[PDB]
Amino acid sequence: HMSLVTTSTSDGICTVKINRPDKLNAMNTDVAKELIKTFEELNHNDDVKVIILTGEGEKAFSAGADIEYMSKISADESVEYAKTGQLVTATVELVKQPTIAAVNGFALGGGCELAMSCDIRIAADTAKLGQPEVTIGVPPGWGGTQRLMRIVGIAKAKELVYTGKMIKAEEAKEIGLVNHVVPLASLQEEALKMAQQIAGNSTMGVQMSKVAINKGRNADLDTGLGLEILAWRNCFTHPDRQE
Amino acid sequence: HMSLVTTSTSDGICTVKINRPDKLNAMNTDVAKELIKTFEELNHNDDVKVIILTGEGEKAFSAGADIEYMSKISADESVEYAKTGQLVTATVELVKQPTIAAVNGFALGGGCELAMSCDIRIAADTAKLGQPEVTIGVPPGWGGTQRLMRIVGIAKAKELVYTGKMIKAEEAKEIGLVNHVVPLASLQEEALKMAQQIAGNSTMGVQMSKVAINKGRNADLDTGLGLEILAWRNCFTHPDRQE
Amino acid sequence: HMSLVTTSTSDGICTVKINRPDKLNAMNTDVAKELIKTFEELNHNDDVKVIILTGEGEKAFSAGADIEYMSKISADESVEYAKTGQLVTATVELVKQPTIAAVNGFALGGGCELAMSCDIRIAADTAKLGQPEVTIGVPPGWGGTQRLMRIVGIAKAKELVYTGKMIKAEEAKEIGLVNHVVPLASLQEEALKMAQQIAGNSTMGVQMSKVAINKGRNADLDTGLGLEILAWRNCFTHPDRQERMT
Repeated sequence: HMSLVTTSTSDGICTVKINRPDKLNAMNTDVAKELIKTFEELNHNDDVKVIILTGEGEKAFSAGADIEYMSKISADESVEYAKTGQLVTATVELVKQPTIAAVNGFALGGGCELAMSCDIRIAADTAKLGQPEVTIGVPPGWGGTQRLMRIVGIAKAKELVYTGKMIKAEEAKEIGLVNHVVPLASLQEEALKMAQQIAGNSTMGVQMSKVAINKGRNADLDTGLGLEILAWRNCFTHPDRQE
Repeated sequence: HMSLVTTSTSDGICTVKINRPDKLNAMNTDVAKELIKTFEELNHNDDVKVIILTGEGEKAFSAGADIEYMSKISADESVEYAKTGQLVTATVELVKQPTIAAVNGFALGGGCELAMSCDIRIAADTAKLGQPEVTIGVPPGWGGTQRLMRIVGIAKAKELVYTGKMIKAEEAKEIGLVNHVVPLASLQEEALKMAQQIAGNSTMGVQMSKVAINKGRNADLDTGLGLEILAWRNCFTHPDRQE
Repeated sequence: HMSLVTTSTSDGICTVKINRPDKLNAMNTDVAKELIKTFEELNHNDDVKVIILTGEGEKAFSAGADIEYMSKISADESVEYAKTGQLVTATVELVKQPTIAAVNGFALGGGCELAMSCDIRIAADTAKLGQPEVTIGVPPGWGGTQRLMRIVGIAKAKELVYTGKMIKAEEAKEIGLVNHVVPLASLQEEALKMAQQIAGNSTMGVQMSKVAINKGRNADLDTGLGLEILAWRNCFTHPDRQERMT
């Protein structure tokens, strides 16, 4: 259902690949439940420095809009349907090590919506991003009603959700949907390139900033400063700074 | 000072025009209270499903910045002038149906503040968006110091208001003040074409998204995730989910 | 360790110049306290209208990330350094007068946080805008974590903080954390030209926009309209409402 490998200098980089290329890397309850335990529910081990995640099959990231169609059931279970979706993204969002997202082609419905849970998005030149959902009859509910608001601003947020169309990776880069663009033949080398750069830094300095940056976004500027200092001193209790 | 037309497919486009081609469709007390009558005090007819708006004459969308000032008396009377403008912008922002700001040229001051209340804004190559205000001697009162900050971000509203310049179309899309700078003239030919795509999808997938997106524009992410679930579940108890 | 040099049309334009070229205008506690105890007087001097803060010549703003690095106290006075660091970056932001940073070259570390605290920041293509804090263990303590996020976006704020790379300031214009671009002869012309573009407007209009922009961003829109209307009114009891609408 999935695959993962760990490899770097001193074994500090690991990748997670969604293994369903026969079904356009679609995500269901079975796959989404395994990804929750893959990241170990907000705390990984000691070995890894920074994680990478992407889709296997070279075609799409997770095109859960053309093949993923099963909701003909009672609306009561939609609460649990749109709660394991939030569970995986939040686990992706607040996992202890940073993750660099690597969009490989199409990402629609929830696959793109899962991509918004990460830190850095390295894009393939053949990507086709969007939030279709609405054309079926249901809005996004896997977390995306407040991600596009937080990444690309609100001006571009109300566009891709109301329409459900698709825009090019270049346009996605223009609005900030994907941070950087690399060619499709230079993805599984440049995705690590950022990670092979990210790993040779302080082991605690990176993840301490993650807490100080993923907790002040909900609060204001003033309260975040008090939150910021608690993580600033948390570094000074660890000898990575001293050497 | 208004007109209603519905010439379109799906019988649901209700673009609103300001019938003052002799004063650049400026804004005052007279027109402002009539906009509520058009938008029917946070309600609208069922037949209309999506909406756009523009300025009549293809010369100015709304130029209520410097040609139509009337505040030189009773600083205690200029609390209703802002509150009326607050009411008109809040009404247009949270309409039942989505909007498209089709700027046909000028949009400044209280006029651009009307364009800034839209969700999707498609611009014109001859646009002259800007917030002089401070040159007049006023700090923007109809959401100019809030709407502009939450749209183009915090770093590009501190120059538009401090200097009070008229930026052109090319530097308006450059930051996110307007989603698209598509033709000034095909704004009618393309926004209805854009709208017919918006209305080509399920309606409850559109307006229930508007409730979730608009409310969570300043709340925390987890609470915003609380907002979406009910709206997500609202789209599960309607005939617009199965068929 | 600095100079005022204030001139304009009916002189009201301030260009405060940090003076320490020997160590690339290093950002230590003395200069982290020198700028507070003059901008307060600048906060208390109503004649001056526009403020500019920068270096003095042609090299760089401030390299307080890898030049001066004093981290040895037993974690107890590091909180004071954070409290001192936060305070120095909270007075420039909330000073009475508009701040045009007009960054000049290397802004990494203390200079970068200080630059982003300003309202309007010009940036070069030769200028360096990046945070190398993480590579030496510490996060950006003076507000790097939550000032980078709000300005450009959380998606791009993490990348510069995590990698700790020195992106060329030309990318920063496309990135979005800086304002304008023009070739390197004279920052003293265009930065101070736009200062006249500010000095030529109402003195209290920007401030009632400044103390309404800096507050309504945090809370929800309905609360933000509070300061929004309580600041629009204040520019009306003042005579400047009835002298420029003529």
